[PDB]
Amino acid sequence: GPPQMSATNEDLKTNFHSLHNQMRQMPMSHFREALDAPDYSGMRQSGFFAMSQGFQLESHGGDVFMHAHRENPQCKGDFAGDKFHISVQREQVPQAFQALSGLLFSVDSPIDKWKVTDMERVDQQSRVAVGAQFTLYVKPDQENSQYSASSLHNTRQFIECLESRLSESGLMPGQYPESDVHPENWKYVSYRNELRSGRDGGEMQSQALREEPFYRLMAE
Repeated sequence: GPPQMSATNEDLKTNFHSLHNQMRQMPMSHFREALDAPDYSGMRQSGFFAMSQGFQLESHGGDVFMHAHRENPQCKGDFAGDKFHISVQREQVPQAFQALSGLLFSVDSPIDKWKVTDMERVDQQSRVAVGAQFTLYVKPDQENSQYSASSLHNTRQFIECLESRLSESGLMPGQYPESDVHPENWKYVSYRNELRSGRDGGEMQSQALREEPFYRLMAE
């Protein structure tokens, strides 16, 4: 049948014009970076359970990622499939983690949940090893699983801050995953929606992803 519908996405369609025009009127976001965050190797030692800046940390023998999620989420909506990846050069993941940890653990971050690949365990030729070493899960902020204009703006601003920190910290871009799409002005970040694309998809799903209302709000 057709692609999987979501109430979150239908609301974005209904309110598309209003949403992007409200966003354009908002001033820059202000993200206070976390000091005292774990480093990359330390986050590997989270094992069963560790904490930093109100994020629960996990890294144990089951899969090849290390995970962070807020004990108390700021976004109250249900996940609606929107996610970002961040791609850096394969050998630079620990340095990228150091450059991004201020933002990823920030009290002001709009991202409640994310993971980074464990480069000691991953298949070195994997799509999440040569790029997409960070995965960020976006959730609508409202309890009704709708995105507010404010939250959309903060998310877009956050992605632009991740890009700026990576660039000015001297990170080289990695290989973007074929599954995702990105605009010319994102050198590290890319996007897909879980409900309406696959991780094993490629160019055949590019146009559909570029048409996702959430993506258009982030990129157009």
